[PDB]
Amino acid sequence: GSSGSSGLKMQVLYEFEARNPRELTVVQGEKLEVLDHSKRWWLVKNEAGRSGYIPSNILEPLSGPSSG
Repeated sequence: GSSGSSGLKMQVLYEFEARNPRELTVVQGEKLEVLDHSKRWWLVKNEAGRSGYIPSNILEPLSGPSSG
């Protein structure tokens, strides 16, 4: 893991709580990186290095000054 390939990044619109070893707890207003956005549930990771499943419903397209 190092500054390289630029995949996809998303933020948390609503805080969610995990209830399994596969899911990860996330808060609102947080910046996370997407890994697997294929299945109904998307997989993200945190700074700590932990990756868990989360509902894409709480994921928004981190807007930016990028032209368009």
